[PDB]
Amino acid sequence: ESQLDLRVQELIKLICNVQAMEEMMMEMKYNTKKAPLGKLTVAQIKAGYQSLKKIEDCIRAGQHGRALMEACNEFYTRIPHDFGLRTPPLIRTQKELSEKIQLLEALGDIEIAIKLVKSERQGLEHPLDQHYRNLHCALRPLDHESYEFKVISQYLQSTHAPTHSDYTMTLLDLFEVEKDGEKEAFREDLHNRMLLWHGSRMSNWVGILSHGLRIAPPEAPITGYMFGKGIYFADMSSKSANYCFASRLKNTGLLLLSEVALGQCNELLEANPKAEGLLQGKHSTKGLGKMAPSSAHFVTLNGSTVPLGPASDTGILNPDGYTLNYNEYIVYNPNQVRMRYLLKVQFNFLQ
Ligand SMILES: CCC(CC)N1CCN(C(=O)c2cc(Cn3c(=O)[nH]c(=O)c4ccccc43)ccc2F)CC1=O
Repeated sequence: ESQLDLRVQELIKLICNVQAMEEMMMEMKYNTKKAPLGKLTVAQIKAGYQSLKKIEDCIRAGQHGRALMEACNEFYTRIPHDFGLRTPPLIRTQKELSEKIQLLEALGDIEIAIKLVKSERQGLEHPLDQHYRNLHCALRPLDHESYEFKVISQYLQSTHAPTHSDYTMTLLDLFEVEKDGEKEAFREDLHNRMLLWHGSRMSNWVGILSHGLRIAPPEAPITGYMFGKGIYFADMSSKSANYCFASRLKNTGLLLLSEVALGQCNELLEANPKAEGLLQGKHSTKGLGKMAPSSAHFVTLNGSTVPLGPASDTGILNPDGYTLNYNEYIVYNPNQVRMRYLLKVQFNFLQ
């Protein structure tokens, strides 16, 4: 009938596509036929998180053996995987837990997406306008010659990590973001307000937009989060772009630039999942990397420090294989976040 800007319809179309959701889950080896995503419940997702913590309990307590296999057997029962020919493998490292956490994470935002897309069937509203309404989050496109588009494009290209050399990033569209209740709840008076990157999977963008960026649930095992249950940001565009998991086939992603009020940072050299306890007054955790932009080449876009620049070495040591190659910012309270811009990104793979 009558809708909205053609670039926003293309955004709503991309993120409300459940067919692509049904595929991303099979690439994570989730049996979508045994448990259709339509009949997804927060109770089953909670139950899977609990079983992951059970699995963690056996790992951290050295109780391998059967107690581990009994927990994986429970998790694999309530969260149906599809490896086809072989027995589903055990989960014996934090990498496997942190991978199952993403499955559950994505499986959570798919519940939110299907719930939202299954909402009002109003005859006086084109379907892409109902979804946009149920999002409760403004998405207004910016001119390609606008002040914001120019600095954000430089932010993307100037902070593409040298070690992420398999793709190039091309800004297809820039939307201004405003989630209802985010400005009014923001710690707008805290210092070190920075425009940082965050990237996630496609299925999660109805979640992050309608519900904001969120603290991990209580039922999740804390060993899957290298710095605690917080909202993770990067100052390197490609570091967040990697987390979009853009495919050679599906080479489109969404990057989010948010205002992050960090305040005083509790800078850590090596990951520590109990990092929130080490705050003790400080307002954020800064994962120190060996390569990052420099304070000289920074600018300020509409109130916030934009960490521009080519980026170089930081002098950061702790001789150990977990020396972050690039910096990592964590906040443990959604009030320190204000979603501000959204980028439609085209990944041009080079291999
Ligand atoms: C519970 C709801 C779901 C909804 C999707 N969720 C997930 C948790 N979460 C995070 O921020 C989070 C992200 C990562 C990985 N990581 C990423 O993915 N993108 C990035 O740019 C990024 C940049 C630097 C470092 C890590 C990054 C790890 C742990 C986290 F806690 C907020 C949230 O709301």
